[PDB]
Amino acid sequence: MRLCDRDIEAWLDEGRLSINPRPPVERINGATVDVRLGNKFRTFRGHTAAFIDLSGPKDEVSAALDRVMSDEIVLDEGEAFYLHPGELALAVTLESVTLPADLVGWLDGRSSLARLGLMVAVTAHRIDPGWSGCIVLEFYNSGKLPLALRPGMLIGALSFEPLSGPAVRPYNRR
Amino acid sequence: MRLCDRDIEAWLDEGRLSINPRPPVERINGATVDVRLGNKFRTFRGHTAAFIDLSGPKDEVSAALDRVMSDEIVLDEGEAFYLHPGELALAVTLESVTLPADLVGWLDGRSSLARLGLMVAVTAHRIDPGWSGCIVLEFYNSGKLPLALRPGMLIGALSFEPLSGPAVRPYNRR
Amino acid sequence: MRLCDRDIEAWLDEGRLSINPRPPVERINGATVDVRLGNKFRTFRGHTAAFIDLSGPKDEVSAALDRVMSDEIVLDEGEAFYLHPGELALAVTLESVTLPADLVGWLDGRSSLARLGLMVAVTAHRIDPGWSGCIVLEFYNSGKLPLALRPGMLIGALSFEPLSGPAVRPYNRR
Ligand SMILES: Nc1ccn([C@H]2C[C@H](O)[C@@H](COP(=O)(O)OP(=O)(O)O)O2)c(=O)n1
Ligand SMILES: Nc1ccn([C@H]2C[C@H](O)[C@@H](COP(=O)(O)OP(=O)(O)O)O2)c(=O)n1
Ligand SMILES: Nc1ccn([C@H]2C[C@H](O)[C@@H](COP(=O)(O)OP(=O)(O)O)O2)c(=O)n1
Ligand SMILES: [Mg+2]
Ligand SMILES: [Mg+2]
Ligand SMILES: [Mg+2]
Ligand SMILES: [Mg+2]
Ligand SMILES: [Mg+2]
Ligand SMILES: [Mg+2]
Repeated sequence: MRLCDRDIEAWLDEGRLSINPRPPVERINGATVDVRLGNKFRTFRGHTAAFIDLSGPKDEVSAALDRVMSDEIVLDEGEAFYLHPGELALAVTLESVTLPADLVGWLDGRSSLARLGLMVAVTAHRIDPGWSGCIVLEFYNSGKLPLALRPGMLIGALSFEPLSGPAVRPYNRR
Repeated sequence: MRLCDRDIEAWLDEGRLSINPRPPVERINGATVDVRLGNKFRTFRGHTAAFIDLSGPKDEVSAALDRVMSDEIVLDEGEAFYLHPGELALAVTLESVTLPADLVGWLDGRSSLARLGLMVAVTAHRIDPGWSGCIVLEFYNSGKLPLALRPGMLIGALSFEPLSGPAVRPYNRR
Repeated sequence: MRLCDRDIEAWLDEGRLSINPRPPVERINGATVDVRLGNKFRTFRGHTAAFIDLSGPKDEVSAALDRVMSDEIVLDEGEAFYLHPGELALAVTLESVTLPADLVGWLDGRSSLARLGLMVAVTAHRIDPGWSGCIVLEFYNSGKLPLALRPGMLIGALSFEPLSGPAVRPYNRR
């Protein structure tokens, strides 16, 4: 059952849901909180590696993630990151988000951007009970033209769903 | 908490959820209402523009949407729209949908079509409290062959989730 | 309203949700049950067909699915399936899943894999009330390198949502 805008505001006020920085009324509507584009980007540089083995522990999958992804790319004031057709890029939300053990988050991308080819998780839109941090984003340009993204733009929408009870093993405790 | 088929039928009957035209019992099952393909299509013609700037207000993002997308394409009786591999196309549901301030919709594409490469929102599957209208669809052909789509085919599935309370700023009031 | 880990464990214990084989505590966390990669794969071989017509009954859409998809591919011990950039492949979960008429499932892919290009449903992540069986998976490699998948790896995450009441026409009864 999704929280409506007014109840998102309630859970924020009680300190049971945290979002930093806290988005104003303008960005809390219906059943979502708008989220923004951060300033840390990553792209592929595949030439060092033949493939990526996706089986095997987090450490292998994370070691791989860094052997083939570029250095962090931080954009100045003004600057846009251009995501070219058929490219997969990694980014991050501006907002940090902390969920309690009895809420689950869902990130939607924006539909108006999807229509121009911007694909955002997509595969895993779930923010877990106990998640605390920025949300890592994967973009895919499914469109015909390059898409310019600037830090601070609206990039997605969080909605929040109470669980049937507080989770015994939330993200933070494992 | 999703409405089951019987309760979708209830909310339709009370006039608290509206779907036009109203789908018969055949198309209301489990926790979804089947939706159909409309008859308004759009494709990319990128050659006029170098890129699309996705930051900046709706009007810019919508101005862009029309500078680079084709004219509306309306298909006769018989006719199919062929969505070619790697193409992003825009379409619309046959059904209009109106949600009240205390329901949120989710559009799924059909799994049997996804298996042949048909990707449908995907990024933003959320229909908001207060949404009233057709649902704009983005298709992406992730497969190897062209996919023929005909107006009237089943194209997706709506499910409906009550909010924790009626939303203070639903879509219609902003 | 999603079941938390403890309540997923409850519904499993009561025999109201079934997952075979039953995943241990390690794979039931927050609001999800981890699911694994099975051992039945399929790829496209498009050269026999010009297109696929996606309108027309299940039997046509399923006839098509077999005229253009390869034979079942079963991988030995050791073996990896390599999903190459821009390829759409079909697979299956290791676990069989049975839902009752008053629960709906959602499959997420894993975010750490999505970041390396692994796209999993994506378009239809919904497991219906009354669904009983393996879950068919479509993968898409949106990344730059090939991705190696091995049977038994974690491939996704199931979450479960009670309906507003038991569904009158669940999947099994139609
Ligand atoms: N695939 C979709 C998804 C949403 N919509 C509709 C339904 C929603 O109430 C609105 C807003 O969706 P969303 O917030 O993701 O779009 P914006 O880019 O913020 O305008 O558009 C649609 O027409 N087609
Ligand atoms: N990725 C998926 C999604 C759904 N399924 C299963 C689970 C659901 O109960 C059914 C129906 O899903 P869906 O309505 O989207 O598929 P259809 O094209 O209408 O047959 O198939 C699956 O095997 N793999
Ligand atoms: N697009 C996303 C999705 C999830 N996350 C966060 C939120 C979740 O609590 C975690 C776990 O997501 P998930 O189980 O799909 O990822 P793993 O591959 O299992 O580590 O990561 C994210 O940063 N970006
Ligand atoms: Mg919005
Ligand atoms: Mg998602
Ligand atoms: Mg269906
Ligand atoms: Mg979606
Ligand atoms: Mg996980
Ligand atoms: Mg999905």
